[PDB]
Amino acid sequence: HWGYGKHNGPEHWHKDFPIAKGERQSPVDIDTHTAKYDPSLKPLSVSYDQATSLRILNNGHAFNVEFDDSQDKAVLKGGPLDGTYRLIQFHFHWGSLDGQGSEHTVDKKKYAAELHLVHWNTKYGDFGKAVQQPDGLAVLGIFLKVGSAKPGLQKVVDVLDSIKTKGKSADFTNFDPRGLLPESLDYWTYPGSLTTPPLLECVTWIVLKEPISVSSEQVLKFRKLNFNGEGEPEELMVDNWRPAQPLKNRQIKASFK
Ligand SMILES: N#Cc1ccc(Cn2cncn2)cc1-c1ccc(OS(N)(=O)=O)c(Cl)c1
Ligand SMILES: [Zn+2]
Repeated sequence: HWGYGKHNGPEHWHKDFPIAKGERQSPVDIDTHTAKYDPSLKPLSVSYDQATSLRILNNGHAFNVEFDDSQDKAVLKGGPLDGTYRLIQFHFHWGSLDGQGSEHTVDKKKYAAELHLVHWNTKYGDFGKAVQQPDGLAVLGIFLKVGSAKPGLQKVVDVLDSIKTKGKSADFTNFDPRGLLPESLDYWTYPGSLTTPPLLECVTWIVLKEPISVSSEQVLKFRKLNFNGEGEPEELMVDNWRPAQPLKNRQIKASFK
């Protein structure tokens, strides 16, 4: 099945998932000088005070921190969004070296990693229904650069040893995603898709301008994860990012001057 290798990676996905070559694919390069400031964008509202994490898991593509989304406990609203989007999980994409790893790029610059906080439109009742809708999901993307450590990330990095290989999961309660946010909520936004199969074109992307800094030690621990299942030859979980896709008929809007 699909992956990030030479024989199953991004250039191959279109055979099983034709929408790979579709009209609103993600990620994209964000050209900062051509993005249009939009004064009609309401302020972004991130309400994670009641977020209830459950589990962390290695699915062979990334690691995933899963949340209890059975009530409106952690939601994203405002900005370009209509209605209420509920946090379901977060994951990251990262590189083998600090000069690559992000999926979105900013004037062609690649960051060391990118955080995706995934949310679904309540109006659709569940995630599975939401992904069949053009406004089904809102994914908050946050760039990571390597510099000072991110204290709020440490709890995640310390549990990664327990989910080394594909199919491993661990208890992961009481983790506060607010600890992963930068100071500014300035953002770019555009209509796009999931960056992995099934690549469904159901995402309103909200990408924050300001990166967070993580330490070399923190990102090194991401890179010790495995794509393989337990007992297989070790294949390091690195470079699990899709490259920038054609912008086609889309305008990227900016919340800031
Ligand atoms: N669809 C789906 C999905 C389902 C489950 C999980 C975690 N999981 C839980 N149990 C097993 N796996 C993650 C995703 C998932 C992956 C990539 C995505 O795309 S994206 N990168 O653009 O954020 C989006 Cl929007 C969602
Ligand atoms: Zn992602």
